[PDB]
Order: sequence, then C-alpha cells, then structure tokens
Amino acid sequence: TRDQNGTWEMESNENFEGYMKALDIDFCTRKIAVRCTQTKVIDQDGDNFKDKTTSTFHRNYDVDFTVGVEFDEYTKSLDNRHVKALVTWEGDVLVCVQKGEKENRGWKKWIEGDKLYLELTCGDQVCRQVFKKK
Amino acid sequence: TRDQNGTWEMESNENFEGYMKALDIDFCTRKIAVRCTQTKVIDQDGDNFKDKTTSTFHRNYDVDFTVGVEFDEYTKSLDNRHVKALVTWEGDVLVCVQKGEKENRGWKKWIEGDKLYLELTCGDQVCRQVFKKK
Repeated sequence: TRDQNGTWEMESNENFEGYMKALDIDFCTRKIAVRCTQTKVIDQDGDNFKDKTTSTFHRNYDVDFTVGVEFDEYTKSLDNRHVKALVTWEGDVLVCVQKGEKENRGWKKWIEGDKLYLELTCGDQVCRQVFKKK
Repeated sequence: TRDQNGTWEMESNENFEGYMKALDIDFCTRKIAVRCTQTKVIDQDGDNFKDKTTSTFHRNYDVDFTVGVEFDEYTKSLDNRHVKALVTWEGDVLVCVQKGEKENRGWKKWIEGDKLYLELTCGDQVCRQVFKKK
C-alpha cells in the first residue's frame, strides 16, 4: 500500500552510526542521536506529505537522604565523583555540603510561593535553577 | 514553607555551564546536559527526602513535501546541510534524492506488511530503520 498515515514508533535501527559518519557528523552529535527513541507522525493527503520526527530520551538522577545523616553520593552523569553529603536545615532552607575533592561544593534548596529554588555551588561558580509546581 | 512534596518543572537555569566546568566535566556531557529539560519529583516524609530528577532531551524535525516537487531541506537533526530534495514514486516505494555536497545521498520509505521501512543512504553507507504503529 501507499498509505503511510499514522504515528510510528521505531523498533529497529541498523548501521545508524555508519550513516552518520558518512555525513561527517561529530562524535557528540552521534552520541545524542543513538540514545534517542524516534516517533514519526505522518500525515498524507494523496501526494501531499507532512512528516514530523520526534527524537527523545530521558535519564534519571535519584538521591535519598535524611536531614542530619551523612551519606555517600556518587554523582553519576554529572562529574562521576564520590562526595560525603550532609544536609541540614538553616531556617526554611535545605543546605547541603558535599565534602570531597572540590572545595566549596554544595547546594541550597527552598520553597517560595509555588516555586522551588535550587542553588548549586562549586568554587566560585554558582548555578541558580527555578522550578514551578506542576 | 518546608513542604517540598510534588512535581516541579524547571523554568530557568542560569550559569549551568560555569558550574559544570568547575566540576571538570567534558564537552559532550556538558553539551547533552544543557540541552535537557528537568523535572524534579520530591517525596518528603518529615526529614526523609527522596528526590528523583529526570533529564529529558526532546526535539522535533518536520519535513513537508509534495511528491515530484523539489523542496529545500536543512538537515538540522543530522549534519545541518542544505540539500535540494526531490521525492518520487517507484511503484509503491517513496524515493528521495537529496542533491547537495554529499554524493549518492537519499532515502526510501515504504510499507511492508504492517510496518514502516526507512532506508537512509549516503555514499556506501546504508541505514535501515523499521517502525511499528504506536
């Protein structure tokens, strides 16, 4: 049949790497591409085609802790280091010190209204993230 | 408030790059991380916390065309090249030639049984992908 309409999920993919190398695509772009599942949404009206390809993947980083109990954190998919992490309350702020190779490494986390605030520190570098409640 | 329970979706992220460089993280890992959106699911029981952060990469690539009408394609989900793409029917197979810098570059797309087949060619490298209805 000629009718390709529908939403399609990729089930096998052979020699994706050999093809991307022939296109001279760099190592990192290739690494992202091979991790993605692919969904094709095809809308076909006779000889008129609309093809939307969605590339996606997801990874999880999970930490469990008790306030006041030191725990070993292995920072997988970040810098892959071991730190000794200790979380305390300072007011209504959750404060963590990650003792290890890097000095002044830690974070602070707190709620204000309907937003969660996260400040990640290493050395002189601070990263500030803001999350909104779903 | 001290209640951090819930699902939190990241809305802003400042100096994530400077923080990761202070952790000595390589180019590719830094590249993937800054492109992911972030969702934090926090389960809080007194001072006991579980924080599951999911990092999601998600991109859409849309091509629209009419069979037999040449169109301009910018391959942003692969090698970011401009090609002149022309799609024709060969029987019930959709055949495309992507005219441009790369020699013998094109693809073929067809339905066989109940699955969608996509064969991508550049030079002597062929990639075969198979899709099922989702």
